[PDB]
Amino acid sequence: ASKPQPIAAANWKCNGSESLLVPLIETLNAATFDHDVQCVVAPTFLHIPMTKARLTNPKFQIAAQNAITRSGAFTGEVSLQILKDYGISWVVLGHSERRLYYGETNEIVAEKVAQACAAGFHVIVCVGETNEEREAGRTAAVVLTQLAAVAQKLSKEAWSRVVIAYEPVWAIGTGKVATPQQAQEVHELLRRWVRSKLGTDIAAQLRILYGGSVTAKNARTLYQMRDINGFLVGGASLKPEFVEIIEATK
Amino acid sequence: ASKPQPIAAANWKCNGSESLLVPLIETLNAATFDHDVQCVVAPTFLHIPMTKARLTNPKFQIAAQNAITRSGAFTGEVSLQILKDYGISWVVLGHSERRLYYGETNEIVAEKVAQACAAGFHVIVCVGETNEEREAGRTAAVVLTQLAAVAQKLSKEAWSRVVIAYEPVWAIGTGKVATPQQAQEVHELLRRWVRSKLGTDIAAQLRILYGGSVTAKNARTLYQMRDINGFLVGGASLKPEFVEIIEATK
Repeated sequence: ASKPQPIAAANWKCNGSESLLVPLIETLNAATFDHDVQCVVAPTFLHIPMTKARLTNPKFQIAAQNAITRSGAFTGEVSLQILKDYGISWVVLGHSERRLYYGETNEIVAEKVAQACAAGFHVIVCVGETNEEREAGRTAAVVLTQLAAVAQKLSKEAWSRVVIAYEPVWAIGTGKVATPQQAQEVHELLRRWVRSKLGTDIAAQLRILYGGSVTAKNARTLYQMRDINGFLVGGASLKPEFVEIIEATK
Repeated sequence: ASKPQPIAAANWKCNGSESLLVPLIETLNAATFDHDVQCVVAPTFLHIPMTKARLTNPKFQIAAQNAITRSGAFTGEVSLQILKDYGISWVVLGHSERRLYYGETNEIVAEKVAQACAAGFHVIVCVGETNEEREAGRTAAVVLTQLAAVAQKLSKEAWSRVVIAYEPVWAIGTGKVATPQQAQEVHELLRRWVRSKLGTDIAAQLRILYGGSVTAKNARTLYQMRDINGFLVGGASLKPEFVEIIEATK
């Protein structure tokens, strides 16, 4: 069915400093987007306060790049509740860096999404297969297992609050730029699974963002793929050209 | 022989609300002490900007509860460089909870430590054995190995920026504090190993802090031990009680 509202998400990973982010916030604030788009910026936890105080572009929400499910005895971590008290209502969960370096299993990701959902958060749930998994011809088994692991914790009505980001981790970890066709190939199969398990309604309204290598140069040809509803952008989202990335979802 | 400057460090862990921390910080600002003590407060990353904005008590420094080096996965994480640029120059590293839930090995803690030191941080390096380790007669072996891993990535002139916190895992959030003697016995072990590697001057100057169910009701009896130089306080750090604990380092 016809495309739902696009999302342009920035993952500011753990870069930025007041020095870098201020001029970058100013640029996004000066930009006007005439179309229906939800922009999302995910600053590091430390930078979320200056981002919230400074960010004014009306299409934008501020996200967290991660979170744990409960407050209490967890040194170094930030909970969903603490984020929500602060007025943060978006969070990225399941990012490939978290799955791979930080021991976030399908179950761990799934449990965080279930809780963020019940805490009233919109969630960008990340999914993606490694080079080793792709080459074993296990792309579909892996992304659909990550996806079904999350769906098992949720009900029909959760999905108005869920967004999926496809991370082509096979391309990221091999220094490749996936093609619009490679991206679309996996977005299509994620959507086909959603359609069959949750409904055509759920499937039509679901945003599936592409979390590969996104530049002002490729943004528009990625967005013209049938099942791409936007982006989770890495490096380019810390640059003025993020404005042109947003524009490409028009 | 005589004890170096004590430290009273608050670990806020995964707790907070702006609603809670404003009055707390106001109290801390009004607290006045008659002896030389380094106070440290370690908010969540999300709460570090509010604390830096509001804390004026000049006996106090702000610490992060954790950080990564330049060579970690950044998503969800906050780097040593990012903190420094924020003006934060204290960091708690190797906390039990992170060694236990977030897979930080002895090597990883060591890297973070060495890196934090190179960047100008004062580092509170945490160590401590679990109940099962203690039961198997492994306390020394465990804590000296955790310590030794750190020590080997450092040089003699690093030690002026290092602080050990001994937290027996069995004393974290259990109401079971190490009797003065159980703690003394371990602080002694640690200092004595420091002395074998680094000599008289280093060993004498190093602060070893006790962590694990510190309250206003037990802190003074602990601080009386010869090898205890203050505290890393968890639940009680988020109460007016923490002032009384600082006073107990007199």
